[PDB]
Amino acid sequence: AMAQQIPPEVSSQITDALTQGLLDGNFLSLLNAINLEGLLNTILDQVTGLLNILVGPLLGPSDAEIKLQDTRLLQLSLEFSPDSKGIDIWIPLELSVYLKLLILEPLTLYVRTDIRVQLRLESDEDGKYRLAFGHCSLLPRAIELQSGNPLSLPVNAVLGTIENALGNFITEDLGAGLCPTLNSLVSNLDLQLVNNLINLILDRANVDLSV
Repeated sequence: AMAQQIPPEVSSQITDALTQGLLDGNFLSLLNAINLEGLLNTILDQVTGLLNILVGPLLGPSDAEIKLQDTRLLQLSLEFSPDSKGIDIWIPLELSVYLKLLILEPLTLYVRTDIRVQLRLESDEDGKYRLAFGHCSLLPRAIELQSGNPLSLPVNAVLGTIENALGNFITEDLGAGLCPTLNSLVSNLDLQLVNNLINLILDRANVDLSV
């Protein structure tokens, strides 16, 4: 957002309400319930045929499990969509994922993703303007290693793979389990907030557009 930015006042109440929906609802609970098998399975798929299984004498049993550890949510934000006639709602999350290997040291990963859903501008039955939920992509901004020694075999296969997998799981998996919830909260918040975004977009369009 280099052309125009959102007023902290208006953004503060949409983030309030949007986060409130996260709080009041069960946003983090979705994650906790999210099919983590995909990650686990993905990570196992990648880590095998990569390091110790690919170039490693005496292959071991590829047993493992995956767990969510520390799921939390930060303070939301909004931006104007890149001329797409809408606004980007950024829901930032801070999750921590724990993978459990049989005999290998279990590592913990930290992921900080900033969801980006777009509320477009459209006109409803009364010819009035409303917020049109058009886009809901989760954007994995951060994936940091919580535990794991780099002073060993090439990141123990548990780095690039983790980010590969997590960067997928946010967008693919989380944007699957969390998308309906977001399209609920944004569609359940304040009408004033709705209009505040609308009037904003119309303003950033051209004050009101065709006055």
